[PDB]
Amino acid sequence: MKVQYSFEREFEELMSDLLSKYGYEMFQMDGLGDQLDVVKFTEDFVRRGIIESTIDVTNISTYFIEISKPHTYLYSLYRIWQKMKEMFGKGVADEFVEAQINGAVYLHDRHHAALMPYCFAYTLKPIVEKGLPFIKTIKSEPAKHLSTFIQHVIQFVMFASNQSSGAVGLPDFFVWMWYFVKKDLKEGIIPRDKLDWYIEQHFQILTYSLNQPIRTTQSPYTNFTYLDRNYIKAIFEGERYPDGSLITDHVEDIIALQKHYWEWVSRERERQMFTFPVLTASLLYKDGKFLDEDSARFINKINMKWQDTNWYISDSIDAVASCCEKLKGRMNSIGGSDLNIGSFKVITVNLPRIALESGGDREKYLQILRHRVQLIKKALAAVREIIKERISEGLLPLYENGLMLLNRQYGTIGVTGVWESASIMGLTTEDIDGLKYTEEGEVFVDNVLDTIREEAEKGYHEYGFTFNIEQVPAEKAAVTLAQKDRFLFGEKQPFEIYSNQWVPLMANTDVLNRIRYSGKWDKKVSGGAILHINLKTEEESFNMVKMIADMGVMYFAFNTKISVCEDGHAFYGERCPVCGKAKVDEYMRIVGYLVPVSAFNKERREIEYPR
Amino acid sequence: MKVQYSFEREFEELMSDLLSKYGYEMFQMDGLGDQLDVVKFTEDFVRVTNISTYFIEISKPHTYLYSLYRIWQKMKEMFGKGVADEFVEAQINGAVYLHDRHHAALMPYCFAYTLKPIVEKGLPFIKTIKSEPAKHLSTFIQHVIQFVMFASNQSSGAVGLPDFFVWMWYFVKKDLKEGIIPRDKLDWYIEQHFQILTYSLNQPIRTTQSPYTNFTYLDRNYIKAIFEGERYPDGSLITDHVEDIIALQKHYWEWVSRERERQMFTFPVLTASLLYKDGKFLDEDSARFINKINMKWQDTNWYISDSIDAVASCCREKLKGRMNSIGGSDLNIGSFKVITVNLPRIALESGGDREKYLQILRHRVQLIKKALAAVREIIKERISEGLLPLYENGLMLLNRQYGTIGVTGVWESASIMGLTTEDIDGLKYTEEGEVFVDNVLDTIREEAEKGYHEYGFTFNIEQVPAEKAAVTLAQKDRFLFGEKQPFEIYSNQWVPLMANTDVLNRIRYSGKWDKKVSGGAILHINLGESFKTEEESFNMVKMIADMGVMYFAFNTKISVCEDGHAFYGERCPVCGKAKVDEYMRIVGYLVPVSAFNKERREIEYP
Ligand SMILES: [Zn+2]
Ligand SMILES: [Zn+2]
Repeated sequence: MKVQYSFEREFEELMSDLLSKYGYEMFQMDGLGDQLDVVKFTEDFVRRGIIESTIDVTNISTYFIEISKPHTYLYSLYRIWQKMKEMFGKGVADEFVEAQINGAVYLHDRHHAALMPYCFAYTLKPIVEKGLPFIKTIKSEPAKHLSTFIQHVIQFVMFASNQSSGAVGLPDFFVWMWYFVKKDLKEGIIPRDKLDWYIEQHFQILTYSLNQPIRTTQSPYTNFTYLDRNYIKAIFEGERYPDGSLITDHVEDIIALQKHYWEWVSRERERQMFTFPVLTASLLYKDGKFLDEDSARFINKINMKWQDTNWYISDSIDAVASCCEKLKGRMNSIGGSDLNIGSFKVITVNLPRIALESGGDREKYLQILRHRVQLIKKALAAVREIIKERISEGLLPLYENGLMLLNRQYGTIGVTGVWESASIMGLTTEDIDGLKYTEEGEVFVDNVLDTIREEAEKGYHEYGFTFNIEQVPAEKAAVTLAQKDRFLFGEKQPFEIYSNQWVPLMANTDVLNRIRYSGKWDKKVSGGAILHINLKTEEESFNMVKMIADMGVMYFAFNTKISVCEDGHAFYGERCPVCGKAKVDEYMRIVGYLVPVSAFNKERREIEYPR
Repeated sequence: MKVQYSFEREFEELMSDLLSKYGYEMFQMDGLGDQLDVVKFTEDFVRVTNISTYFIEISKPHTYLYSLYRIWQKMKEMFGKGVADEFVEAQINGAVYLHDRHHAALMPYCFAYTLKPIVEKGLPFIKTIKSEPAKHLSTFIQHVIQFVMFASNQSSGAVGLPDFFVWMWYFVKKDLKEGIIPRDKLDWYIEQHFQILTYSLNQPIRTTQSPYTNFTYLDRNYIKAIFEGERYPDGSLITDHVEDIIALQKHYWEWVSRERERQMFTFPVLTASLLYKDGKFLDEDSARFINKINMKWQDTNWYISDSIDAVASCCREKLKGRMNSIGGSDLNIGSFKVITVNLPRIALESGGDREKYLQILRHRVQLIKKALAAVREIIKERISEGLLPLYENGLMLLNRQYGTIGVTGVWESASIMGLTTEDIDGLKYTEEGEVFVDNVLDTIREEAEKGYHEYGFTFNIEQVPAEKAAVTLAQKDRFLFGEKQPFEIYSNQWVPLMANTDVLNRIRYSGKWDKKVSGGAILHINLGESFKTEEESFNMVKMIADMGVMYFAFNTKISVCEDGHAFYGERCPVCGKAKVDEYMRIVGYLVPVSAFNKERREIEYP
């Protein structure tokens, strides 16, 4: 049966031509093949469970999310083409569509691309002050008590996760939670002899709610930040609680509450392992010292158990000063995005493609790169115009209620496969300290990133909004791009998956090289990357941390292999110390946050070896 | 651009034939026209609602199309191609109405749950984390909210919680014992949790509509009968705490009546279930209580029953127990799917010939039973595929779910047949009309009862609320029969809500016919004037119960201001601002009329 979708003739001509040029397998690999066939999709979907049971469970709620993704992707691609045609001409639009489809670029959350924005790290201030104004079918009063505050936070997170594609960050959670803890303590709502119990009960309610998905089999991606004293002071200078008291008058209370959570979390994993919220600590570090060494030592000590917190290092708080037109502030897809910073969309450049296209010619490579990045900037501009259209149509209330801020969102140019690009270029080698870039290779990466940065900087004056760069997690992109490239270039592309760190996670190389590379290149993407290392004592750990910080790494973590039994208890080894049963899975940091390897491998294998 | 959906050739041929027979406008009216064009749909939608609604609405035509196809396949497997084809034609042309059709081959309709499994096991249907059973009130409430939200995405209709207060009391008492509640703030603490729960159930996180939930005030008899032998987690006997549970239920009803002044809201829909026999309430205290509290907003529905036999020892093979789409469904009773017969269509097909009407009716209900059987088989397949964990974890029980034969437009049907009139006490059925309605209902009853031995499961009947069906079936019939179908909308009450007729006629008809559909109906009466005293209200209630009416309510017109306060008149006593809308019970639960009529005129005049 033939169902008609109504497109402009030129777009249909474009899609037909692209089909003739590239073949159905490209469209299939892009997600615009048999996936569009509702019957095939459904029939395949309803029997995934048997296969899962045979090889290794999803429920019906996943069906209703997934069925339409190909269709809303097709729509999004079309609308982006339209807007780009409007803004820059048909040539550019056609070029973009071709690049997206053939895999020269990777449009992130493409099924959402013309409908809602990517991500944001929120301040809860408007939640505390206004309640839930974005829910228009009932007027909700602002929270007066801790329980109602926790409720509102949970509800906000769930609401926001359906108005955006990516992370819901809450860097100032504990700032606002403290207020209600103290308020309820004062009014005798909380019996004093039950204070810590009351706090931990609310930690538990929130944390578990953020790991208990109602729809689909995955919770929304959330982040918590341990704000050091420097950050609390800089961010909340001048700000007051709803009782009129100064927030900066309560730095110690906030630090103490944050500390309580990090301790409670470390304890709780032995009862039940969980992913969210992803934990980052934001520390100001200058001239060989932490400016809040108490907090740094705390994070250092507490991390010894699970290494479940990511280290954010900065040398300045200028970018966040008095925060509560050129945009500054860190944007990172994994964690550590500064308060009131986000990205409305990421479009990634496939660097290995350029390697294959260039045939080892670095000058040609850089020309191609520049052009590609300019194209991406144009697409990001179109997307932004589309989001503004959606805001105007009353479809995105988070913008209307001052929670998501469009002028505080970057347009992001992503990169993936730096290593693989260099390798195809012939600019990598193995010496005594393991796998590494050749000198010429380091220079090449320098050039790639400096070029991208140059263009990103030009973008502000070109388009009116700020661009950033990120080495994206690319859980799916890293497979699909490599697949498209293999389909196009064959044996010349020998990699099954492209990398998302400057040197591959599982590379046989010296830690010092990794650290050095991140030290060189993290600043070029303004901290839009992560160094996480698979692996002494507390002071040895601290010395390592200081060392890594001195070397200029902006965001990093150490990885352990966290065993879990069938009952969910976290431990190390093959034997569970709580229940006595055997390890059956592990949690690890694979792209920057802690996940079960089994879920990761299910996902990877099912997008890498389909049908 | 053309996008191929891969159907069996016989189905493609069928659908092409039906398109040739009925026209693109019939398909348009059915939701299988331009709605399938993603681009058109998207650009239409995009010009209250937010983006989360888009992602729900976009796929509905497509998953309806799939569900129709899959049901066709199953019916063909079970009954042959002919029967399958017949059902598809009947669904597309409006002779029948498959409810929640976008979900119909994917997940079941509704259930009234016990929270016992939640109290004892936690959230076992959420399998990516292991959740300990709640030890305390805050976590119990959390778990209840989470369960409601999870369940609302595994089913199409109501999530009933008739025994909520039975289980909430345990945790109240427990936290009070262990020093978590400071005595002096006991009622504040209870009410905080009433607030968190209630508001959560009226604050949509996705769409502009909350899940449909129900609460039931269980009288002492139902509490005793349902929970005989059952224990709380401390080993104490539930029936040892009847008075504490009653007090907690009373506390909630009093709290909600008071809260509406601060902010109006719809959910949970409130029902009071009372045992009434030989002219008296067996728990008169509860009766007088509900009667008293209803005086302000009339926000509670009266469920009246003459026996607790159906619910006896329910905690602890023809299915018995009340099923109702609005409220009052008995604990651990549900329906996996409703398919409604368009009675007006039969009237129009019959030409006024009642025997022909009855032959057609019987045939069509038989077809409906076949379709229900096929849907049930599909649900079983979904359970086997691991897709519906509420069945796996014993919250939803397939052998406690009816297949439902719905009816709508009884009145309009009788009207077209020439069987209604008007005299001094208003619009009404003639004698022949009443006999006719008896015959219709009795035919459906006969077939429902045959169903059990025919298909291995139990069938029920409901006069469905038909919020959209009542419009669309009338539109399809209008399209097919023109001036012969004079009604804009079919009725969901034995005599239409806005018909000018004596109240005694309504009560009498409900008295005659509620029993024939085993309580699968509602009588709700727009109030001329408010009741002048409690005793009067109570006399009216008792009189309604004496006549055999099984589920009923009185409607007030509740004003709201722009800030959401509930009151009466034109000016807000709270903030002084002007009335901007009204809450009323239109199909049986309290909603804003603005949204209802928006929704209605939308489907009436696209
Ligand atoms: Zn264990
Ligand atoms: Zn008011």
